[PDB]
Amino acid sequence: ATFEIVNRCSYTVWAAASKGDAALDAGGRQLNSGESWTINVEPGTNGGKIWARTDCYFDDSGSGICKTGDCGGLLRCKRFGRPPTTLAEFSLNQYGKDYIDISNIKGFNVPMDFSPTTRGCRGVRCAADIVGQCPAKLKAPGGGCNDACTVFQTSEYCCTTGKCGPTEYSRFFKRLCPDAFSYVLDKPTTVTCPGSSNYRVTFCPTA
Repeated sequence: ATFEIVNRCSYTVWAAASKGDAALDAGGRQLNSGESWTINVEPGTNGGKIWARTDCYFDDSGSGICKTGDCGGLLRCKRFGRPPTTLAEFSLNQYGKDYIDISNIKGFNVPMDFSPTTRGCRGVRCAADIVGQCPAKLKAPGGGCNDACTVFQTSEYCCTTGKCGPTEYSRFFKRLCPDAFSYVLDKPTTVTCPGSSNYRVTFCPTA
């Protein structure tokens, strides 16, 4: 599958692509404003994620640090990033279908559109100014808007025992972005696409 990753933001981002135990393609790339990065994602990739990282720096060896989404201090991400991270999530060629979503479960840093570039399913978007409206407790000092599980680390917010429900924090994310997951047990907003679709992830999509 082809994924085009496009930075329309005014700021540089450092894009990242991983399936949790390995990079997808080169794993990461600096994208100045307006730049794009086209990657190949193998068919059958399950549990893949693409995200933006903000305000990073790296040395010539590719080691450094990002204020949002850092992935073990690497330019070329192997592993998932530190919240807050708006997440494009995908599992491909799963019994004939691809499954895509945007999630705010790990917070929000950069507005995002995640759409097919082939036919036959919708895209989804979370492009409201979540950072600017972020409630105080959720603001991340390094920038962005943390999810409540990261901040409070109890099942009320993390949904690890019992049956969590919405909170005033999850409801905030859901109000601003109805089409993205706001907590683990949110009503799903996953889209089923034809197997072997191609996609575009756009940071700061055009309104």
